[PDB]
Amino acid sequence: MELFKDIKNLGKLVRLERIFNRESEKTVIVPMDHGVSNGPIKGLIDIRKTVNDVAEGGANAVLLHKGIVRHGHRDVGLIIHLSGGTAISPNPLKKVIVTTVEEAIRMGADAVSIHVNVGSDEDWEAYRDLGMIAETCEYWGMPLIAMMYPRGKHIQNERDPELVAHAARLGAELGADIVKTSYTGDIDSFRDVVKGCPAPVVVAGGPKTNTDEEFLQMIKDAMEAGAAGVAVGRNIFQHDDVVGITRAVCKIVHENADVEEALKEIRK
Amino acid sequence: MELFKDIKNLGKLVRLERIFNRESEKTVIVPMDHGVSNGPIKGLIDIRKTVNDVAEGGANAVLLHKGIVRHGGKDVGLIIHLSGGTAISPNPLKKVIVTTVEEAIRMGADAVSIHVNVGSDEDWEAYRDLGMIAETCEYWGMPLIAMMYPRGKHIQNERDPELVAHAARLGAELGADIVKTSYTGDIDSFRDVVKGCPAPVVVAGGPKTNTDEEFLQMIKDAMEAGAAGVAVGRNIFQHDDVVGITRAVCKIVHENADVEEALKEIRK
Amino acid sequence: LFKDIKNLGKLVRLERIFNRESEKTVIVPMDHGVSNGPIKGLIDIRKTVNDVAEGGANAVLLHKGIVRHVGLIIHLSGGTAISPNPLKKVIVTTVEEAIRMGADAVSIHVNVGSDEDWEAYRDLGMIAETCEYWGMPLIAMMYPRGKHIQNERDPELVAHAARLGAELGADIVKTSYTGDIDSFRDVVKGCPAPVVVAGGPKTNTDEEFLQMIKDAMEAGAAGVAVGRNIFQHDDVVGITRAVCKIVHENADVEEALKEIRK
Amino acid sequence: MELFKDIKNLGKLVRLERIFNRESEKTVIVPMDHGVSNGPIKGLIDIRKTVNDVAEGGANAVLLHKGIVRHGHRGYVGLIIHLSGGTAISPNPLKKVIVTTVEEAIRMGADAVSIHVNVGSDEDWEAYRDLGMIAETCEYWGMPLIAMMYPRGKHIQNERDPELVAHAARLGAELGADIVKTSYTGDIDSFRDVVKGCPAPVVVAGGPKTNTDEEFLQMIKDAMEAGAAGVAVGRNIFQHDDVVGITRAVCKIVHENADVEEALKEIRK
Amino acid sequence: MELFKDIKNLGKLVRLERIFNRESEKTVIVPMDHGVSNGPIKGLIDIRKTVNDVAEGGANAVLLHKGIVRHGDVGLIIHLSGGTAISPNPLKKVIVTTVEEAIRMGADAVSIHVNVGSDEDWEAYRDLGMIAETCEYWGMPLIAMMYPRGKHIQNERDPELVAHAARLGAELGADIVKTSYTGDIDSFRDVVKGCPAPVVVAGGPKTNTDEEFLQMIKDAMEAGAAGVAVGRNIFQHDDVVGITRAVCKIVHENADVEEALKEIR
Amino acid sequence: MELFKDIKNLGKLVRLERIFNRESEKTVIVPMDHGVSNGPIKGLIDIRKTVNDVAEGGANAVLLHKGIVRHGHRGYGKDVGLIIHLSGGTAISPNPLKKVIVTTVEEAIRMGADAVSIHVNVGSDEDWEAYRDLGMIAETCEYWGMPLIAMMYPRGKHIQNERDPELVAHAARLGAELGADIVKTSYTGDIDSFRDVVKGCPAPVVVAGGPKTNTDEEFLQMIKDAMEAGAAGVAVGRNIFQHDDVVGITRAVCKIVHENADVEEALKEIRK
Amino acid sequence: MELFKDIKNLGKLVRLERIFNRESEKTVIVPMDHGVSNGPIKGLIDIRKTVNDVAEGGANAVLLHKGIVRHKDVGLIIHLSGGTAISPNPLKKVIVTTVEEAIRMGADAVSIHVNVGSDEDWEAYRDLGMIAETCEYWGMPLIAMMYPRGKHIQNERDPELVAHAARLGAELGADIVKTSYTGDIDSFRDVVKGCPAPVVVAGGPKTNTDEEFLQMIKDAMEAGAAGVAVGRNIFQHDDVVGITRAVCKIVHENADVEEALKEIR
Repeated sequence: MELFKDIKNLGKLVRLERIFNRESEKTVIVPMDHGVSNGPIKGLIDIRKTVNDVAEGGANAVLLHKGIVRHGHRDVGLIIHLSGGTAISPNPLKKVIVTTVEEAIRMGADAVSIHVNVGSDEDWEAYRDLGMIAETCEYWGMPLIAMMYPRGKHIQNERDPELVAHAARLGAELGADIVKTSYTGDIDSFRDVVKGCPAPVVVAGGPKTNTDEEFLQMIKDAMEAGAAGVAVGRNIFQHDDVVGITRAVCKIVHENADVEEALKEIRK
Repeated sequence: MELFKDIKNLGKLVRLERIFNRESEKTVIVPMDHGVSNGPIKGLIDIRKTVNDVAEGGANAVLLHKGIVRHGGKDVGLIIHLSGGTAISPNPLKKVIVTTVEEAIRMGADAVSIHVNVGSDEDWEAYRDLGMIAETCEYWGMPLIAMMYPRGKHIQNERDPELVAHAARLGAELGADIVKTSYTGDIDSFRDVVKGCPAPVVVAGGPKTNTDEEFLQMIKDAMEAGAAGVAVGRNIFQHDDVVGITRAVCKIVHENADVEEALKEIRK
Repeated sequence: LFKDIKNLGKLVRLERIFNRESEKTVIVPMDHGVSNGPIKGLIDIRKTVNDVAEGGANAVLLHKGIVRHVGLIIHLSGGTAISPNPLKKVIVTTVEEAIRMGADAVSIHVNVGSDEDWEAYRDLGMIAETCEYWGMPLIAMMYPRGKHIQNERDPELVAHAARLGAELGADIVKTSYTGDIDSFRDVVKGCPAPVVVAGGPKTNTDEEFLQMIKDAMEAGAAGVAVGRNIFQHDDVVGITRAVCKIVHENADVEEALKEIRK
Repeated sequence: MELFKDIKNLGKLVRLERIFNRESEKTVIVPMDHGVSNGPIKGLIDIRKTVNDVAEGGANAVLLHKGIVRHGHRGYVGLIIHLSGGTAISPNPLKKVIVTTVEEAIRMGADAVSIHVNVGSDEDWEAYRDLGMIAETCEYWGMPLIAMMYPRGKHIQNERDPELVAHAARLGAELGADIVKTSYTGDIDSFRDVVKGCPAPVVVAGGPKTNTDEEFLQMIKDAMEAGAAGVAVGRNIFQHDDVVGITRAVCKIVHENADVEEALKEIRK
Repeated sequence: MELFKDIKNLGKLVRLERIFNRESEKTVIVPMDHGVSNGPIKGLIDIRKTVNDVAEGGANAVLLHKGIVRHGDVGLIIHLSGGTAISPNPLKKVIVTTVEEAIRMGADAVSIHVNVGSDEDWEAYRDLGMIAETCEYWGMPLIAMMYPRGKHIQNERDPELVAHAARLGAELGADIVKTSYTGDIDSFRDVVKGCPAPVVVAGGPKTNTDEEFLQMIKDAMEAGAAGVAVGRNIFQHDDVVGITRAVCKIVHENADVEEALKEIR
Repeated sequence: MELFKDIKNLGKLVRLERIFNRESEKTVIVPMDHGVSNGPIKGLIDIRKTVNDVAEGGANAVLLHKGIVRHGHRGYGKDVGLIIHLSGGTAISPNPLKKVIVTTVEEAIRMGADAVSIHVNVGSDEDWEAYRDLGMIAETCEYWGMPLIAMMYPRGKHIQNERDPELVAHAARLGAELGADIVKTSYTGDIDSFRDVVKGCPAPVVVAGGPKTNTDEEFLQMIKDAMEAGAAGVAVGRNIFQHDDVVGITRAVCKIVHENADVEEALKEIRK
Repeated sequence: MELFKDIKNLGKLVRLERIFNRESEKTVIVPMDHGVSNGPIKGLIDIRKTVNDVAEGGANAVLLHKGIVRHKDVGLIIHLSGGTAISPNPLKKVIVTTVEEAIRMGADAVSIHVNVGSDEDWEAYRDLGMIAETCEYWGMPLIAMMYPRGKHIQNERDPELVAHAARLGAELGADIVKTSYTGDIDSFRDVVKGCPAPVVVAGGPKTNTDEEFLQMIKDAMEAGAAGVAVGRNIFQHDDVVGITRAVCKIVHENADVEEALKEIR
């Protein structure tokens, strides 16, 4: 598997092959950690069902907080989130480490993820968390997915091409094996994010779009820009046909299908 | 016991059984930690007596700070509180960890509890405490009860359906085995709190009500909304008939009795 | 008195600072040096400790540095009047250090209501656990002091402070007398741990001071922990004997005032 | 419980109440750790059932190795986890090594732990140290410690010999065991010496399956008379044709001071 | 997974799902740790190839020492025990690899070898007990290979000693138990029934005919075995991949020796 | 090795030889950690190539963050020493001058690095926290025999001229007092003032390159002068990896640093 | 470097690059740890000089005990094992230096000595396995010197025994194995093929003629050796620089014994 030809860590390779597709060397991750920051939103109320439908649709892995896993009436990959913060907090952009890598390992997870809002108050504390966690991940052979987003007092456009690219880069620099970040709006600027970041980049889905057209076109665009896959939550689990929209996404990501052939998977 | 047929932790499994009624699979917990935050209030002055009356009334467990345990029917389950903060502090909503899980274990406790005011200043620090403590509890097989409340400079209705459901979800997401929280005011909204939280939810009693009618009706409804039990303090230990009011509560919680019958247990 | 205490080491050590047939204690705190500098009576500490011991005090309370030069209680808290935040207290000595010095107990100071006082709440709770493990008696000096507390002797704020200390694990609580026997009796009844009263600033007459001790004992105090009123008095030995008369022998003020010579 | 009127350890107190009967202040423990040392013997093949019947009969606690607890939890008695291991097929069958930690027992929700020391066996001093050290970690965690002390080894011809049995019991108390398990010495007087010479409550072992219920129950009755704080019998209970019944018989004698004749009636033969 | 519905441990459950067949709830493990104790024997010289053929044949997992893994889809079990035939005490086993090392390598389980009856075997009793605890903590499945061997044992397949050896392993914390077949369906059924943990049979030395070997597995399965852990009889065969398919037919599909031999190419 | 003749640390000695030229006893280090603080800037997009060209040009060592190393083409090309950076901070942070430790010395060691580096902005907010980091890391470096390069710069709300002689000299001295083996800092603008920085600092001083200069003349002359002031070498990034001819400009730098060549001879190494 | 393509450890890779010739992917190591086991023997009295001559001759690395490092560039390998000829058990080896100590000294690799077949040799098995893990963590290359030596081994050069010992080292985590030449190209080729780790040959006692020694090295390279680790035959020679150059000719340049001989003055 060429993608991580450079990775010199047996452990990481083994677990990585459980979240990435062998043929395409791309990944479809369904993040479902919104519960912590936004409460029980649409699609994440009956988590057991969502995980099932998404798995059924062909997702390679789900990303959850440890508490949801332990209550799990569990065949896909499991990524455990280590960051926490909420929208009701005096500082909604603050993220602290709420779970350890070791805890994720003893639960059988295949990878862990951390969220860093670059530009938020005292964001340097999160820089250190990422750097340290990257080292403990390296030691345990645990793949690390760093969700890097430009966010704070002075950032008007958390999707700005320069900022998003700087943030993804930062993530690769501090040891992240994979980086999650926002699509910048156009194939060219996002291709810069991809080229400026030594680690594979995976795109976030963002808020639920008005039409499947919009959402699927963005995936196709991101893949074209060089994305190693996708990590979308809301646009999948808040969709009326979760299994269908998931298949659509897989068509685009693993089979290079176009939006038209992709839309045929959605139940009308 | 169906309630926890999802727990893959023998230790927590054995301890939860000491604070949950076998046949009803519900619990009546009497929190008596108010001393730390409010001083020696009514009913918590002669703690030894209160614990006795409450045990006599049929409570499944009492919740105390380590200092009160040392000093003072048959037996009742013991839950040791780990959080501390006071009303006289410059920041009365601040909670710090004052007791360790290990201390609670070597004291023979059956569970531990933490208090998190979601929305309070630097509340993210408490997010981390919960997450970490959840892990040490998982390791020791110690049941963890997380008291989640939406309280802060920008929350005017601490009982707001949305905020409570979010607060309760956080608790479950980060590792609590059980969550005690405020009743939202009506059966429908509270049923949303229960359904949005993967962990069993237990309701708080709130300030002493004017009539037994009010109090018992609210416990009855919470049970109807899907609560796994109750964790009331003031409404029980500040009542004229502690043993009696406790029996009333047990009638409603363990026997599904209606307020009518439940009230007969109170001597006037 | 300590019938509920299930710790062999705390019992053995608590017997060195408590009168056996009276079950009360007279502690002479001499840690003022850290917070106020070399004040009257604490300049020749060696002498003060001697006179106080001579007068019958059960124990002296000092910072490790002074000892390193009756029962011994080592203070773990530090803060000064010249600090930008004079009410701030940080842990400056460990329980282990006190143990290897042969101390019989340790003490911590918590200003409930001071800035970031929650940090001290945690210190007390943690130290209580390490004290429990080592069998080291813990005396928690609880005072409601802060930017919004106009009266630090307020009955209910003081009864809250004492209770807080017991809830978090102190074996003995030091605190201010509330001004009258009834309100202080509430502090005593609301606190599961034995309460000991502080002496406060030097009073104008021995009458005032000894009478307050008497009222506190009457309110249910387990003893006294006075510093300035003893080591700043003109007859250290004598005033200490007076205090012991009241605390250990239930003597009255008029019979106690008689111990003060010169 | 005037039995532990001196245990100055809240944790040990709370946990001891889950294995001793409050009314009688005595205990009926059913050890089922024989699997490790003797293999799957009669009565310990379907452990889940045995634990159930014994619980049904009124036993206060079962004693098992960690590996079996991870199965035998019906959820439908106090749990004591054994920390010692050794086997009959080992070159030194009297050797015992620590195979489980106190911490492991705690995170499993156990109410107590037990250690086995063959006083007089080869390198038995190593076990002396294990007991002494484990006693301290038990003291710290508030975990009750049951020490099974038996005089066994090359120079010990009679293992139920009163002077040695009592020396062993004294050994476990001196080093910190909360409770002592040992063999009955054969007569009420000599065993009363074991009890009086040991500061810790003593509980008697059942020994090999007896030929008649008469023999066994009488032995229990005598031991109680000598001052035993209860009983810890395995084979004589789980290898019986009516586990539930024989267990009730034992409880009658231990918790209700019943006599053998009254107790035998409980055996649904 | 009906086989471990009692294992109140998430990590073990997740990792065991990578060693056992969901449909049959049985396992075919190919141990290849012989190198340490016997040197580079037949079939274990070109280990890379053997692992491939065995994987190709349908084996659920391979069992190796850490060094072999690091020098170059099935499950991976890392052996923690070491000892050699050239040692003054060939039955001695010491722990040569840690559970943590196995975890950071991505292994799905670890295994330990205990010769019950060997000199100072009690030291290995302790190793098993301790390692079981560290495995419980990490959610790492533990396979304990229990064999009765030592000075007072000549029949290392006696139904008594084997059943005890297996029981011992389960009592002390292992999640699965590897052991020798006792020679007949009835005695082995006693080993299975006396051991709370799933038992898996060892293959023993290379048999003269495929008939002998495959019949041995068909019997063990009949006795109640949860699967098989055979090395020599598979990697020392002339058709590694075919004999492996034969084994899988018997273990996962309950096929008979007749319809099984038709796999060995 | 004469300049490190006062280092009673075998490991440090062994490791410093893999970053310094035996004969000139000077060093040419190419820092490439800009990615963390400024994002993927010119020349640091295809890092694998840059490391190669710089190695080809004769650089003694490259300085990178742990993440960039792992993603490497660590193959044949011409072995060069590896220095791993331990400090992190970004231009998009509310406090762009803040630096926190993002990598440990132990991690650098198990990666085979020959040295580690830390960045301290003396004068920045809560800079005392970084003082402590330097002091502590110096001790762990001393224990592991890992050479420590401290990049000391005067930057803050009250420093308008970060090349100020008295300030640079203070910052460089600071690094040496707290245990750094080598100190990286800005050139002060003239040979005399910089010679004061060098003389006031017990540790060998290496100069930073600063932003890309308009002409090769400016840059190379600056280096030539710093060497004259007593610098132990150079640690330039942008002026090398952002130059059209990397391999060439690097050779130019080596000519000046290792061979005492003059600016005019040096320029002869830069392609058309 | 082709030799270590399956080695997923950045640190080891880098440190091995310093003890191996990049073009020949072979190594010439000069062990000089004899002092501990045999005292100050010929050639190891003025160690400073020997290290210099050997470095001068082109050796890739020297292997020493920490005490000697303390009191042309060349890689440094620090020995971790100790035992002496005057000890009641001369074959006993205990760990006398830690991997961490070697790292803080700037070493490029560490080595351990295991006499397979010696009394309580299983204790050394464990040392190797444990040290292998700490080496893996620190990115420190580990060279395991595996030799068949005990009261039941008469020919410590026996093909079966040596291949077994070398395979033992690889299995437990050694990166490179040092062992005795078995006497002929075919049997030694079996040692090389049976061991997943690169094998390097020991020089043995000083030979009577340079012919004997150089021919031995030549056959070993032909058998597939990854290099040589000879001490006595180099530092006890009359022309150290010369004999070392001879060895390098054969190992790095595939030169024949006739041509190699030249370098000797």
